[PDB]
Amino acid sequence: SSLSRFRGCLAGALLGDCVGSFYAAHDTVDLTSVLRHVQSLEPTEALYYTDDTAMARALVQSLLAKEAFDEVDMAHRFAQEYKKDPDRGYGAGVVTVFKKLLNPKCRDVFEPARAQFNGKGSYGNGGAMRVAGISLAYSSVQDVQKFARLSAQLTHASSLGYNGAILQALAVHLALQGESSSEHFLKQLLGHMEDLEGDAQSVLDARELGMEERPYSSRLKKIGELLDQASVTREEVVSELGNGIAAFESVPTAIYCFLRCMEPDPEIPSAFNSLQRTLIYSISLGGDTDTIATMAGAIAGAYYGMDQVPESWQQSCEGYEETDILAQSLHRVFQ
Ligand SMILES: NC(=O)c1ccc[n+]([C@H]2O[C@H](COP(=O)([O-])OP(=O)(O)OC[C@H]3O[C@@H](n4cnc5c(N)ncnc54)[C@H](O)[C@@H]3O)[C@@H](O)[C@H]2O)c1
Ligand SMILES: [Mg+2]
Ligand SMILES: [Mg+2]
Repeated sequence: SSLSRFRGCLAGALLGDCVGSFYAAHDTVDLTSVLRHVQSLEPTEALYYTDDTAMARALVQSLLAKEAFDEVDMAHRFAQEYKKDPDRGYGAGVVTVFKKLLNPKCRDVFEPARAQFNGKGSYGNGGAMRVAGISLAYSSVQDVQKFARLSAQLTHASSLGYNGAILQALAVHLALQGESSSEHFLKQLLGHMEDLEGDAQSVLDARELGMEERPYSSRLKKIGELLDQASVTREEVVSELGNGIAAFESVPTAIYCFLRCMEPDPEIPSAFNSLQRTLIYSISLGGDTDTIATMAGAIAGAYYGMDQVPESWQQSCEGYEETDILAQSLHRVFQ
């Protein structure tokens, strides 16, 4: 059901953040060691969430409070959540946005993000790490892109930053539509990114800024190559897609993890379901594990639904009940 997919999406995102952060802090990022310690996930709420979930919650609470996108409300919810708990693991640059939004003199909630990094904007993955709720609030693809972009621009004004958020939101949107081949899923995403990155003002800006042409489209094409490739190794995935804090080096990677893990992996025991396998695999890539896993888990959770959210894993996660209530509320309000 759509309710099951809404609940699965937000639970999967929470699992990716909580389980990913557990392994990141224990310096356990290779597959054998992840599998060795799955018992630590208790197969009380022992796994803390990070800034990924803190911002995801604030984004969803803003949409529910206004039953619409309100940039002032959402920006203030982000800044107030930072002020309440600044120690969740926020990016070093984005804290400047929050501090500016907390200034009473601030008159334009989008200006701080535009001023980041000498006026070029952040390219980090923070706009995408929190975006899944957009695709629960907005069922139409045009609205998904519109509000993924706007919500990301509150902190991430560069096209790499906000187009990464759009791509992640589109992947969650597509996953909510149910069963698909990997090929069809990837082709749909590629078609949307080609439209967005082929736009005249966009490819001109990529020219004057020295960037490469159609960056996300190129990486989605690389994903299709990897999905057809024999004996793909972690080193090839990381070398070709990245595992970094930049949206460009993490959003495609998360999507690859979802697509690859739609099929069994001989290196991951078959006792794990498809959502679990996706999370385990994503964490084994290392790098920015909490954000790659939160994004892969949001897509996988929307796709597989609550039936694949293991109670023992879910109940180990800080705030899993509030996360589930928010998912059900989004369904009641917007569906
Ligand atoms: N293991 C990790 O990498 C790790 C662990 C905890 C938290 N984080 C945090 O870092 C990631 C990104 O967060 P965010 O995008 O909200 O924070 P952000 O401050 O907007 O960007 C994060 C970092 O990327 C760099 N950066 C981004 N844009 C530019 C630019 N235009 N020029 C030069 N450098 C730039 C810079 O080092 C900045 O601090 C998230 O995963 C967040 O959780 C990362
Ligand atoms: Mg984090
Ligand atoms: Mg992170």
